[PDB]
Amino acid sequence: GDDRELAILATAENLLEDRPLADISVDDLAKGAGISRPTFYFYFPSKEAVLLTLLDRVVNQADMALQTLAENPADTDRENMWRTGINVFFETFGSHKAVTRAGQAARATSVEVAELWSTFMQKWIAYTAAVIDAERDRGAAPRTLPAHELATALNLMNERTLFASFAGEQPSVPEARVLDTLVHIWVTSIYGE
Amino acid sequence: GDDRELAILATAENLLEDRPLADISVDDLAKGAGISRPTFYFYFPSKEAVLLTLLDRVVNQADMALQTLAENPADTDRENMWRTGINVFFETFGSHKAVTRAGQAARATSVEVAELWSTFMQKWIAYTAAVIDAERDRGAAPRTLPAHELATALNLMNERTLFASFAGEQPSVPEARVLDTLVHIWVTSIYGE
Ligand SMILES: CC1CCN(C(=O)NC2CCCCC2)CC1
Ligand SMILES: CC1CCN(C(=O)NC2CCCCC2)CC1
Repeated sequence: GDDRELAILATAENLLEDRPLADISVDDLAKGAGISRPTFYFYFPSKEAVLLTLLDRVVNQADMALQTLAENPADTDRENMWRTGINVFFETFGSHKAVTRAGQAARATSVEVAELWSTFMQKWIAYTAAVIDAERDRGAAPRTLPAHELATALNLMNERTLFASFAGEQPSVPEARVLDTLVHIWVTSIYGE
Repeated sequence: GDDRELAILATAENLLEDRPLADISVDDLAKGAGISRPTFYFYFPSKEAVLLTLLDRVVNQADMALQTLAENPADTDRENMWRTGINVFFETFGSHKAVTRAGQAARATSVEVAELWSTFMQKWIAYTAAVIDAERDRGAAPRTLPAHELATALNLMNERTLFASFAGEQPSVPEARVLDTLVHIWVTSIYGE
């Protein structure tokens, strides 16, 4: 049923680990999923549409994990507060590196993928800015830059730096160092004057 | 002569302001440059090769401007030191937004463009790290993160945030606010404990 759907998705995520979407075929996806090519087309219009769904699931998984954290304060200092939050993104995207990688590239060619990234980025930035503002209101953070602008740059840093690290780009921060690196820059830029 | 070359380059940069490289033709470039299509192919193997050269020129212009700054210290505090430096990139790339935009997209499809970006990014990060280290050695900056790792994240932030701003992506820092935004995060993360 939608078991077939789940299978198409699992096959695509598995195949994306080995090669880019350009070198994966609908025949490849159908085969791996144990269905014919016409049956594939019943569930998805295109292999592009498969990636879109995989990216949607990863993005929503991150978002739901962040919502959980936001509802349950971990009983910490400001550094571990931000760390735990950044770590949601580090772990979620880091657990799905092939979807992350293919979904990042697809931004250039797919308006739907571009808009999905854009929608969630705006949400995560707004949440970052709300937290910074609450930190300023409680007297914990100084009123320096506009919170939303600061939040924008810090989120864009995270996007670029996490994904470079996961892809092993040259240059990149080693994956085992990237959390500490980002948390330092967040805590210093948010609390520093 | 290489006047024709310069003309091909000017035409391409002009046309990239209006549409992506995919919708610009060799006939478009030849026409604008006042030459035939075979004459074009004498000077460049492909329209992809034209972009590569345009990107090479912009990247080297930034690099040369940074070398000039590095040879002549501006007589300032630490904040204006970093600002003047970031401003080299803000002004150089900001003066060539269409090449910036097309060259960023071309990373995904062109190994030569990927390697060009990568070579200069490594140079600029190494220079950033050298400056941070000299700041630490003089007792002006605390020994926090590994300088090279800090330098990596800050450069990757700048890349992503400048180029989002220039493209007017949603989300992005307004172009008129991006310099102040980046300088704050650099100065706080470099000098802060
Ligand atoms: C796809 C991006 C989205 C933003 N990212 C990220 O680490 N920011 C978090 C930090 C903790 C509070 C919410 C936002 C990087 C990955
Ligand atoms: C293409 C990138 C390269 C790096 N960028 C940049 O602003 N960094 C500068 C800051 C001043 C010292 C040298 C490095 C962003 C644009």
